[PDB]
Amino acid sequence: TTTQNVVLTKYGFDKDVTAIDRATDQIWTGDGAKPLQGVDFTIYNVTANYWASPKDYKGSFDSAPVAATGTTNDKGQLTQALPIQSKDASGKTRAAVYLFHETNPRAGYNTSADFWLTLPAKAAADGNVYVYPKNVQKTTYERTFVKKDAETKEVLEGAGFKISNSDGKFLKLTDKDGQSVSIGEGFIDVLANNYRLTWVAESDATVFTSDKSGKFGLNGFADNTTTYTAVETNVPDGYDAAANTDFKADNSSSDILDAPSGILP
Repeated sequence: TTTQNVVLTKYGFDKDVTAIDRATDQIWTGDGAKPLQGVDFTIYNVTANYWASPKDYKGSFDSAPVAATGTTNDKGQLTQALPIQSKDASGKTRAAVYLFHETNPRAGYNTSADFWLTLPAKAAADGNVYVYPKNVQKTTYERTFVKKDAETKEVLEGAGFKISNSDGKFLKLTDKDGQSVSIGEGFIDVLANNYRLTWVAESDATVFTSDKSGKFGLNGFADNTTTYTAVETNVPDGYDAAANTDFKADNSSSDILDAPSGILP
């Protein structure tokens, strides 16, 4: 009838740093790493799969009941009480086995490998069981643009843009769950906000808007080889639209000029 608290902590390290494994009885603060928030896990009860044939068990959670779901908090943690005993396929009580399956990694990180364990596990001094799945940071790319008045060369606020790809689809940012978000002016930190880049019809696209510094753009691009196009869709009054701007997510910044509209006598 008793349970054990499993505490899962998700730490991100620098791209060239591979953290050493920590046992379940070690409370580890992650020295040198950032706790990763918003990472989704499903915990499967694989007791029946495992006990069907222990020596053959290799992490299948096919037909396994969901024991729990969770999402890491600001400390990169989720905690779940799990029954230490559970039934096998025939209804016989066994030591429980649980499989942790990451379903939604944080933007900018690779997904971690499935892992499983039998309960009761060796617990720390506080009675909790600590697990630390490894999340390898991936390289992502960004792009910055600066809107300027072509005549004065001064930065220009409030020009709205959409971004399209070679398929003629347009960029829409969503939250980690695919839901719409309200995107403001300036450079959008997809990585810090755990957003997602999606490609949709033009009318559903996200509008990026130059801020007080003329800046807009975003990070979180998957590569630096794909060509996109920035298309000015909201031109400040008194200006002519810029020509479309082809670009790659190459971490650069570049200017986009708006020519003042001419007025003839």
